[PDB]
Parts: sequence; C-alpha cells; structure tokens
Amino acid sequence: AMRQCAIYGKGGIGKSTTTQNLVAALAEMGKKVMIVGCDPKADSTRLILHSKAQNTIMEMAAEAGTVEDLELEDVLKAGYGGVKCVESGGPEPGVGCAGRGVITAINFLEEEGAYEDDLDFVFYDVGDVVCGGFAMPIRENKAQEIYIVCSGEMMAMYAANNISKGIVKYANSGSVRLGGLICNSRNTDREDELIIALANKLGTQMIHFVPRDNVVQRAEIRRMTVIEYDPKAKQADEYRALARKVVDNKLLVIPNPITMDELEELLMEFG
Amino acid sequence: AMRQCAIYGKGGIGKSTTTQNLVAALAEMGKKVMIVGCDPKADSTRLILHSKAQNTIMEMAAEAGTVEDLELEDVLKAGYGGVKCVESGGPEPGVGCAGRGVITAINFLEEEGAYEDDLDFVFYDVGDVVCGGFAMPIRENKAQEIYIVCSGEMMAMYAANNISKGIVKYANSGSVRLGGLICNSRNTDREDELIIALANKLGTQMIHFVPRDNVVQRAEIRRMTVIEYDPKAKQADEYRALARKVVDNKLLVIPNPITMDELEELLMEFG
Repeated sequence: AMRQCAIYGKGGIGKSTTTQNLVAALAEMGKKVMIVGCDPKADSTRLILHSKAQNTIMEMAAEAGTVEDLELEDVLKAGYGGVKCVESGGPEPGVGCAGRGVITAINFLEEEGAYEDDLDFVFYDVGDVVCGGFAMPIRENKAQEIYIVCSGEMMAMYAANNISKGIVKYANSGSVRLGGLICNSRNTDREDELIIALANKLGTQMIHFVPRDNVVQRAEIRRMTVIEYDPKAKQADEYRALARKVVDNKLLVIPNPITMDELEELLMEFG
Repeated sequence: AMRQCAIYGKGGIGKSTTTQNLVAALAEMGKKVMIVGCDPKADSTRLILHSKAQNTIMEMAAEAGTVEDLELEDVLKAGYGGVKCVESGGPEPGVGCAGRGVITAINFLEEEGAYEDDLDFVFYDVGDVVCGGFAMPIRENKAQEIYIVCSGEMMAMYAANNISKGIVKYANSGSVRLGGLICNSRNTDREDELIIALANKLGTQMIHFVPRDNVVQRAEIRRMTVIEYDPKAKQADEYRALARKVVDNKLLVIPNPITMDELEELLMEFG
C-alpha cells in the first residue's frame, strides 16, 4: 500500500534532481507517484512537469485570499510517467515563514483527497531539519520513511547528522524511521566509503551512490529527468538501481546520531 | 515589576536601531534593561555594546559542543547605561533553523538566572511572525507586551498585519497583548496618519513616529545610540518620548487583523 517517503538533506547538493530522477525511474517501472514540494525555494517538480516553475498552494492561496477556497487541479498537475506534482513552500512574494506553509498545504491535500487508492508512493522533498513545521510531512498519518541526500562535504554531512537527531527526538512514539542515505557524488572511491562509514555509524545504509555525470545537467537545462531524456544512459541505470533499492528496502531504523567530535574524526580520516 | 516587551516587524526598516535607541533612552532615565536578540542575523546589541558583533548562545554552544555546559558571562555583556546584552539566533556557521535557537537560548537564560529582581524591562528583538519558535519569547512566563515596528511601505504593513494574526491565534488564553505600532519614517505628514489608520483598524495606537534624521546613521557607523552620541539632538528627544510612552503605556489589546483587501484599500488611499 501507499508508502510515504520524504527526502531531507541540505541545499546546493542536487537533492531535488535526485528526487525527480528516482521518481521518474519509479514511474517508468510501473509505480504511481506524487511529488509534494515542501521547499521554500519551490523547485522539486520542474523536471517531471517541464515547467518554468509550478504555482504553489501558498501562492494560489494569498492570491485568491483563502480560508477554504481553492481547488485541487489548480495545484496538482501530472507529468512524466503520470507522476502527480504539487508545490507548496514559499510565502514568496508575501512575508512570514515557509515551514508553516507546508502544514497549510498537505492539509489542503488531505481534505482535497489526493492520496487515492492506487498511489504507491508519496514523496516529500523537504529540507535541513525534522522539526515542527518541516516534521509535519512525517507525523502520524504521514511519512514512515526518510532518506537523506548528502555528499563528502563537511556541511552536507553535518546536516545529515542533524536531520538524524531530529528523527530520534520526534514528538513521541509514532513511526517515522530512517530508510537510508542517498549520496550525491563529487569524487572517486573514498567518498562512497565515507558515507557508508557515516551510515554504519548512525545504524543505516548508504542505499545508493549517485555518480557525477554530465547527462544530468544536459537533462535539467532541457527540463527533463535522465530517465526521460536519455533512457539508455548509464546514469539512467543509476536511478533505476536506486529506485528498485527504495522499493525493495526493509531496513527502516531509528538512527544513532554521532558527536561533532566523532564526525571531526571521520572527516580527518578522509579529507 | 519586570515588564517583558518584544519588538516584532520586518527586516530592512531599522527595527533594531529603534530598539537600541529606545533601550538607551530607558537606561538614561533610570530603567534597568536587558536586550535579548532573537534574530538569525544577530545584530540587536552592537550600538549598546559598541561591538563588531556579539557572540551568540547558539555559537558558543556548538563551539564548546554543549548539553548543559556554558556560562552566563560568556554571553550576557553590559553596555551603555548598564544595559545587559544577549545574542542567540543563528546556527551560523552551522546548519538548521534559527527559530529553535531562540528556545535553546532564553531557556539557558532562565536556568542561568538573568531575570533578577531589579530588572524593569526585558526586550526581545525578534522578527516577522508570532509562531512556534519565535512566539516562545511571548508565552506563559514571558512577554506580555508586543510592539510592532513598521512604515509606509506595502510589505512592512503586510508584516504588521500578519504578526497581528499570530498574536490573536496564540496557543490558547495566556496573556500576551499588542502594545502598539512604532513607525519608522520614510516620508512627511501622511505616513504617520497611515500607520495611525492601520493602528485604529487593528484596535491599537501608533505609539510613536520615529522621524528620519541623519544623526542616527552617524551614530550607528560610530557604533552608538543617538542618546549616547548626541544627547542634545532633537532625535534624541524622539526616543525619550517613545520611551516615556512605552513606560507609561496601558493599552494592551488583542488586535483585530484586517483582510488584504482592506489593506489594499488603505494603501490605495495613500500610495
């Protein structure tokens, strides 16, 4: 039945290209998906939708100044492989925060009925923490699986450890676990091992090493996924291996976060 | 006894210069104050402290990697007129959010005992919303008074209305009210009237019109308040009138926020 997954990690490492390309690889093997963009910089769906940008719930709300007065097809549009896309996030142009804009958006979706029967997966592309307004895409009637995108960079890994402290310190004993660490490459054979090393430190797995290949940037300036743009590329089979691993994955763990002294040790040992 | 006030409003309108200059005008008439910077861009105390920047609780924490292992005089320093200064805010350099960094900071302060007997005023320089982690400086054992700094600018006023919706929708019936609207000038005699017009719409008062005068920028590049730098300036008596009005103010109201249709009407009518 409908698994609910959520992709956390920091910005600037390509987390949203990985999310779309995995979602496209899932669409392609028969799965029915919805992407829900819980990102202030709302951009998690342009590669599935071939969009300049997708209009958000928190921008079609203040626009029409609502309480309970917007529709589903005004915000949930379909794209590659029949994947359904929602944006939320940003107050932009208005003021405030975007974390609350996630709650006044997936609530719209629940009450609007977008979580229908044959949906296999719902993906939440959220951010740097598992707290309050950005932990909402992970509570009781929500995400039971969390995958962290990181890389062999100090800040990226420190965000992967801090997102993990938020998964253990979640508002009492519901079920939201850690599925794995997806790694978005930057260098050769001792970066995958560093993320495997952090994975084993926190009690998870590096569920896939996404290589750095040029087909990816060539697909995203042309507004597509590598699965759509070049289905025959080697990288295209990276997102299929990631997808099959996500589908079939059973290790959902409660992570054991490390000290920034321990993480200093790991980064000293690598670079 | 110790009144707890909190200054909200948007960024870029000079809210933090007004806060320091009012706090200095209060120091000067005998009052004992503490400024507590609950701002991500932690800069609410450089004019009282004559500081390049003040080291934050959420920067002396990760630095010394703490749980319960930092001291008070490592973060609370005194400045003009004996005003006591604290910074908190930012994760900077680390990742995450700064809203939670306000809770893991005034909690430090309570447990550390900075709210001593002869403190007349505690001021919280916070931001754009009265929600969760930035509403914490306003709950039960905290701020009972809220002053919003704004101006005759679309976004500034829209933030003053939205901070007001957060004061009415606060987590049940404790006491945190709206003290008034401080206006930081930009133009002549129909801007003070516009903020008076919004004040009366929400059921408060424009408690003071802070004029635009050059002595202010000349005092802040020299890292002081106008009360310290030129006590004899006309603007120096603006912050004294504001200060006496804050001391003596009794209208603490539960605001009645307007629609963005009503605020469109007010801005059409002015500019």
